[PDB]
Amino acid sequence: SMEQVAMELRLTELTRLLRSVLDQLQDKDPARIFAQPVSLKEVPDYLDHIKHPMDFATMRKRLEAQGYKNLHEFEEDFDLIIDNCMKYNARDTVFYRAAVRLRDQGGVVLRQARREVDSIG
Repeated sequence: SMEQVAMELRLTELTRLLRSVLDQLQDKDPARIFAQPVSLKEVPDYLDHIKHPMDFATMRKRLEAQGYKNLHEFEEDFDLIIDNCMKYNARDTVFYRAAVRLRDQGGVVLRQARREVDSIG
């Protein structure tokens, strides 16, 4: 149907916007602490601590399959990246501190992304 096609075009356009948001968020992590999944070879107990792991590579895979239906879904995944790190790692670690900086800096980007997703429908 033409309606299905139109809905597909909206999903595609959202996907393009989310790809730029994701690039911008990832630049706020120049150390690449959140680039890849936590390794179960190197943190074998990780899943006893953290139930829903998340990282930028896993977000990127989801995005390229047009797997985010809306910005809320994408923000949930970004928040897991930050929130997992701040529970697993102590306050006085380079990891926790990197999460805090990513949160603070990413908040700016997400604030305007919310306006762009509303604005352009």
